[PDB]
Amino acid sequence: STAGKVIKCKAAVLWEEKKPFSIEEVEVAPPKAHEVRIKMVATGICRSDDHVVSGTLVTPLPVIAGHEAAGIVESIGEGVTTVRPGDKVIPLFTPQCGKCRVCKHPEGNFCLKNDLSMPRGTMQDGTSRFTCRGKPIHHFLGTSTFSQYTVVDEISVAKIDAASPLEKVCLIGCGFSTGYGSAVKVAKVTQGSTCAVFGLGGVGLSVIMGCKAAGAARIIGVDINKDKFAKAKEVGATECVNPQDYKKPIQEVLTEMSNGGVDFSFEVIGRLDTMVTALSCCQEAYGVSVIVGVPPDSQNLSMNPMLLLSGRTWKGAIFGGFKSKDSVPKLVADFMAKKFALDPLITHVLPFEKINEGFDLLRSGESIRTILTF
Amino acid sequence: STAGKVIKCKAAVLWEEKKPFSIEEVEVAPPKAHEVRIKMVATGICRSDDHVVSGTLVTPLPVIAGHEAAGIVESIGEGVTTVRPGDKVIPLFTPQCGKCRVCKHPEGNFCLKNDLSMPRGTMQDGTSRFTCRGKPIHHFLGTSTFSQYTVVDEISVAKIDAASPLEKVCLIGCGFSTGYGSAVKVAKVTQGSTCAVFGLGGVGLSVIMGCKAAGAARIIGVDINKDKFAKAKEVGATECVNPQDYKKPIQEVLTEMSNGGVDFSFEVIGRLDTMVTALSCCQEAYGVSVIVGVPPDSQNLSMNPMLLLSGRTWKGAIFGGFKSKDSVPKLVADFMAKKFALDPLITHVLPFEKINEGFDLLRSGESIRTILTF
Ligand SMILES: c1ccc(-c2ccccn2)nc1
Ligand SMILES: c1ccc(-c2ccccn2)nc1
Ligand SMILES: [Zn+2]
Ligand SMILES: [Zn+2]
Ligand SMILES: [Zn+2]
Ligand SMILES: [Zn+2]
Repeated sequence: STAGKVIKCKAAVLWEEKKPFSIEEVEVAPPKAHEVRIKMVATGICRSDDHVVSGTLVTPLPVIAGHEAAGIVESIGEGVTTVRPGDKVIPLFTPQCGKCRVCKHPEGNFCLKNDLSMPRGTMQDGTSRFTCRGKPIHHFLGTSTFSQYTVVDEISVAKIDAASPLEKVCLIGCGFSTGYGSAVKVAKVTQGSTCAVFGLGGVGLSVIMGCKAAGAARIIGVDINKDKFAKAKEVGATECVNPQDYKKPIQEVLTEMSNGGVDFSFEVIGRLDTMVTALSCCQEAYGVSVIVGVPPDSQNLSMNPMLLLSGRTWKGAIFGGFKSKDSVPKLVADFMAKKFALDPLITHVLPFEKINEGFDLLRSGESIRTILTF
Repeated sequence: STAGKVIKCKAAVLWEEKKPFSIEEVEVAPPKAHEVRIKMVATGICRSDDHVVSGTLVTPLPVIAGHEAAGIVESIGEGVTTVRPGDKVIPLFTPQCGKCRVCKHPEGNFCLKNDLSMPRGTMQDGTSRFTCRGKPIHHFLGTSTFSQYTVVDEISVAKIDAASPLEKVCLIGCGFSTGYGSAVKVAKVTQGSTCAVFGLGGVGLSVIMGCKAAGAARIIGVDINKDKFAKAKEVGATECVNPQDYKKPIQEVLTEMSNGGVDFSFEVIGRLDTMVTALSCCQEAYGVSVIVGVPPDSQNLSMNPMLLLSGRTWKGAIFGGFKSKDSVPKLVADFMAKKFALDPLITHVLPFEKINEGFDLLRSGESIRTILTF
């Protein structure tokens, strides 16, 4: 009934850097071949969406940002085979074309069809489905979820359980999957292991959850904010450490605590000093450190390569290591089968029109995750 | 007949830093409990032995250095079960006590009984078996192979094929195993893969050999010295690249050459810039870079953590990843079963008394490996 026609709707457009989002009436073109138009039901606010505002995640402006979300398919273009009008879906900010050597690779997930490396802010065909009073508006990571309606390429969407609570499983579009995958997939945490998690916001809590699912015996939470500790223990942390309580460097504290270094450490805050710290506190011979967050305006870090020469392994990933379209549905299936709870991560829920408020909660540190509802 | 008594023999003592070795008459005490006295048959000259001379590998002086070697057991102390008078043996500069959590760990090989981390320059019991005119002389890495005779702890020795040519299989004590393991064990090079090897001295040639054994489809040799290229191709390299031939940075050249990055890269030269280069030239999503050499007087390197956030894996090891006592005999068995040739690495052979000459060949770059014969 709206199929094949322009939809007039509201979206949160960022017209310029360092400005609040403007709720604007926009037009959303019908989906072309192999494109999918989605009515949004919920979208989380992620740190990476704010990097667009700060200018640190360089991408074309004006933009409709947002990339952690869920909704319902409104319609499909020619040749779409993987979703149908009515399906519950999660947009995939990391695509899975299934053809490139990354998608072919049994370990790789950073599909070369991504728009993160060298952002164009378009659909795969190099155009935009968005206008604001006839002006073109750029897409973001092929998702653009801060809109009542969006069009994504088929390679950027996954069909999920028709019975999922979208207001919750939207977290699987970024924050949860990223954390949880870091443990379960990238690091491959083993049973009886000792883990250390640097940063206890939403993505850190999700690492803790993955470490617990993997059967870690000790999960050491590390953050300078004490108030973060209760929820960390509530989701699986055995102990919590505030570095400001100590007179010695924190990697020494953690090495002592773990009788000569942890099995797996995770940097989830995105700071250069804590990255090196995290690597050092893991056991010199067989320790693994995983880099989860970054600052997209990153300087270089400075590290001593002897930390690696003893036998350490240092690594990062995007989207928790997960091949996106393959994994998103099983993660929802797991939630549905109650293998893990998402409610501990949701601290604030706001209507979409109060997006700017939600970003204030994010910028201030007062929320773990704000979910916006359409 | 010498069992249980002091042996008077010659050794190459370094009395002070930055000095030539002095061939001195020394006394070698009989082995105590769980110690093994070995008559040396051959010893290679390694870059790490020279780091002792430069003062960059800090270890107590005066010292008898050397750690890549083979010989014949002269006698055994009380309770030695793993070798017997007459056995052909390789001293293990990385021990395998078999008890510590590293030796227990299915991936780790840097046994915590090592004397590399915080060198004491003793036997495990904290004493020395060496005197020079009654002055005590320090051990080195529990091996001290620049001596006609040495005493090692049982955890620092492995019994090998009674039919091995010791003049060749001595390379398995460091240089070969380190290179070969880096490919086969640490990186786990896969079939059809594209590999890049930065540095084509002895340890680099050994990486090439491991990559070929693993079934790599492309092995790209990288060195600034053209003269090194023939022997690289002779042992398995498909192509060779001199960065001085190019007008653009070498990681760009290698990324282009490999259609968007190599599967596995290896830094074998020990330079901070080439370490970062090596990591960058591997494929962003599933690339692995392995650090093989170091400079023990190392500054920090400077790198951008975004290189890891895409999906790269960065790692180092000691002794090629190999659990030493477990692996040394099978590596000799493999040589004996002709699964790989060691003669391509041996460019110079000298009597032990011309040790200083051999180090000159090493310092100058004129040899790939000098073997000293007793
Ligand atoms: C934690 C860490 C990273 C990211 C991320 C990176 C790129 C694009 C979008 N989100 N999100 C949460
Ligand atoms: C290549 C790279 C490293 C080493 C090494 C390191 C520590 C002690 C001894 N040898 N040898 C050859
Ligand atoms: Zn792909
Ligand atoms: Zn995100
Ligand atoms: Zn051990
Ligand atoms: Zn060596």
